Amino acid sequence: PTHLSVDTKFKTEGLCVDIPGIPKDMTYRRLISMMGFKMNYQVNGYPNMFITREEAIRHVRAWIGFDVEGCHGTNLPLQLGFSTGVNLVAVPTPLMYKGLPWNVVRIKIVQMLSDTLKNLSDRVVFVLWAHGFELTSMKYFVKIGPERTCCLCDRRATCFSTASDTYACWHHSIGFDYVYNPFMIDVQQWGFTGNLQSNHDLYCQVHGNAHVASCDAIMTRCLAVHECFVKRVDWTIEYPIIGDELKINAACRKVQHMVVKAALLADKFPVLHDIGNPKAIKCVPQADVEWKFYDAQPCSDKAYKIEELFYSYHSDKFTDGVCLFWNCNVDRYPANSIVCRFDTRVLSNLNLPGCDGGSLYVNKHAFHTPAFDKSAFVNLKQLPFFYYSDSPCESHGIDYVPLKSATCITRCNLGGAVCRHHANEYRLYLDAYNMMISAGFSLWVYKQFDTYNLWNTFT
Ligand SMILES: C[C@@]1(NC(=O)C2CC2)CCS(=O)(=O)C1
Ligand SMILES: [Zn+2]
Ligand SMILES: [Zn+2]
Ligand SMILES: [Zn+2]
Repeated sequence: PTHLSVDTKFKTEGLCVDIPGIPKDMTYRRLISMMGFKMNYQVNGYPNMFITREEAIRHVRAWIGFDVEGCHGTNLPLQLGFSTGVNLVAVPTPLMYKGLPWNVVRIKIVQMLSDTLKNLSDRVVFVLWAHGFELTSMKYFVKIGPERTCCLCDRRATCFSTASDTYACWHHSIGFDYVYNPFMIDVQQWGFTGNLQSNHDLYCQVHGNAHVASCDAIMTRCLAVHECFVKRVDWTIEYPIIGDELKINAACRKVQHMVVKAALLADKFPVLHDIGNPKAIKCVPQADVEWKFYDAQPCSDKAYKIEELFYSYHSDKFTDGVCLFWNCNVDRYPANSIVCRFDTRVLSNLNLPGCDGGSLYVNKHAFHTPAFDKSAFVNLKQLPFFYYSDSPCESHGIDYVPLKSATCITRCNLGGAVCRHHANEYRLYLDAYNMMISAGFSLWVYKQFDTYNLWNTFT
């Protein structure tokens, strides 16, 4: 059992207002046929247009909410809405486009999906709250058949062109008119009571209902993300490398070691309370400090309340020394903290839109993160960039321009002239730092933190 059997039953109650008389007894095999598609007993990689919840979770980067609302059915214009915010009007003859025939609408759909998905996934998964019109509109822009490869590269084909009779992936589909072998899932099959809005609004207040198809498309995908990444969590699912994952993760480790080491050297805290990932390792193994760990898994719904993490009777005295919250999202950090907090508003191919202001950050594993909130940092200040090193000044073993910087905290810079080794290491660190910030991470520190206290750690 890897794919969804076409012989699986499909509940049709949600479809009977657009499709009156629809049989209660229905399989995906009969539904696909009713949608105007012929599967021809083909064992060529595409067993079903519909996929399981587990297959959908593995392809969350491909998710595109899709809704169709009757503007006035083959006789009336249809409003096609996508979770990208696009509304297209198709005539049978928050962006809102005027009514156009299907032969031009389908070209826009291919362009939109290709621009949205080329850097995210090798496919598309239409996320539906199926009522009928969305399923019966698919024949006007979708073509199915055996799994194919792109005409210009090795990637799987996602588009088809009637002008050239060729197939393309999302990167090579300019001018293509059909979506080829898309996938889809109907959220209504998961067992819900009530309409889309009532279920969506239970968990999210950030997506309103402006009564347009793209609003329903957005709410549908948001509800699906809530069910699959908020109420249910699975950190055993791996996701392919699509960007700077490895550089970002390595940069995160370098910056954490740098910041914690310098905070310990500058303020000499006798104890450090490391709150977060139960599999955390000491980021500064040589530090003298008493290192105490507290287990908290990544919160995917609401940020942890500091009163629940710290209180109910451990060192007990979290007020002693410093608290390290490295990606441990809390409502309000104590004043004696070192914090790394992911900013959910960041635009990147790793960061997908999420539920109730939160975002779905996908880097090796999927992590739904509660909405970024500036008020969590009221007791702290932004951590300024700096590079600190106590290593000997020695080159060992890429051409040079001498480094001049007030933030290169080294013996050579104290002495008046940055050495080649510390200049190379400073530039590498600055690159790793900028990589982590641009990925969406934000750094915060206790107000007394001052890099001026680091200069006397070389004597
Ligand atoms: C003829 C069919 N396809 C087309 O319309 C091609 C794009 C022109 C109908 C739906 S199918 O089952 O994919 C075969
Ligand atoms: Zn290609
Ligand atoms: Zn929502
Ligand atoms: Zn040096």
